[PDB]
Amino acid sequence: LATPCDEEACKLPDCRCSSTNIPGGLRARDTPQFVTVTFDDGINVINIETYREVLYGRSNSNRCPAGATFYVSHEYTNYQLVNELYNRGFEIALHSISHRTPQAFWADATYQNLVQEIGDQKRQMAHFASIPASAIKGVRIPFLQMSGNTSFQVMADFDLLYDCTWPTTALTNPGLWPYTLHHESIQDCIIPPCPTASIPGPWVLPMISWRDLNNFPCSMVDGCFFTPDRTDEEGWFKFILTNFERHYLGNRAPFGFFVHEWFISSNPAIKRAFVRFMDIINNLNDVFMVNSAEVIDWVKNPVPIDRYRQQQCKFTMPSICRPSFCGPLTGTHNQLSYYMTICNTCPRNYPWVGNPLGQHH
Ligand SMILES: *[C@@H]1O[C@H](CO)[C@@H](O[C@@H]2O[C@H](CO)[C@@H](O)[C@H](O)[C@H]2NC(C)=O)[C@H](O)[C@H]1NC(C)=O
Ligand SMILES: [Zn+2]
Repeated sequence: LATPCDEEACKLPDCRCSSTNIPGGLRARDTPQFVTVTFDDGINVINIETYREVLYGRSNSNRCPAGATFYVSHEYTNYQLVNELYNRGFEIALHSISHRTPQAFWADATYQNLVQEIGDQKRQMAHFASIPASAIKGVRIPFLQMSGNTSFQVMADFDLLYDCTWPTTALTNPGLWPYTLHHESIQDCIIPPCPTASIPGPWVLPMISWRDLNNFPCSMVDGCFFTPDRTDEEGWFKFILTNFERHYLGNRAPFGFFVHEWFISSNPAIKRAFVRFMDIINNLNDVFMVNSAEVIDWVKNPVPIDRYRQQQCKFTMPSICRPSFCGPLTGTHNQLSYYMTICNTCPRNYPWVGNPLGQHH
């Protein structure tokens, strides 16, 4: 059971307490503003068109490729398209093998449940997308449903670096910065149960809630209730930038744009506001559209804007896809049949929970 923070024991780069103070003792105006654009759930031939259109070719003002985090769930994911996203410099993260309903399952999952749903997905993902296992570091639990200590224990066991499942509404201005779980967390638990054990090793990357038009909090853009009309491009542009300014003109805590792709392609006016927002921050000299792992990397060794701008761009190790089209595949638990596009040789059976590489019978 974790104790309150021993500000003398908890030291970078290995340990940090839950706090709204800027890492490294930096002043806000010397602190880079990070933006983490993220997309949940399965990668397929439809939503990849949105990702190519609004993300490809972008760069930050330091000429590094602008990043984004894909919390990928396994079912109906085209792993050749995952490989493509990885090779354009975007981060591939875990969102479970099954994404199974109901949400209540994830609140209670056993250690073994999350080993098989998340821990095993790391090698599943590296295998079928043919990307370095070391590049897989992030976790978002389905339905934003925390699992107490359990998910963080699994992360420690499988060298996953950070979780981005845990929103805050009380700690948004000044915003709560990432922290480790060596000690007790001050973060509010909107979606219980939250971890209270001392679990050294993984990081919490809080989802700092947005504020909607009536000041109600929302964790994801497509979860905001009081919102401009879907056809009102200018209203959505002002809505996005107002939430962004709360960070940029505040303590500069990482600003999230957490969405499902459906919300972007279903609403062309929102997509246009979204594109304009990205165009603006790509032209700002102290704002950076990055992968979520790069936020943890900065918190671990915080540097002022001027030195951050001198750091080398992320290194994206190229990894070729040798594509295979596989099927019909079936599983022992699945009842369904499947076809798959992967960057490896075809498995004998459908990869699933308890058989993550489709290898066994
Ligand atoms: C997570 O780990 C902590 C630390 O072991 C667990 O803490 C227990 O919490 C209950 C109250 O819910 C206390 O009655 C126990 O005494 C605590 N144990 C210890 C050793 O202090 C916690 O229950 C675990 N599970 C969850 C879901 O948080
Ligand atoms: Zn999801």
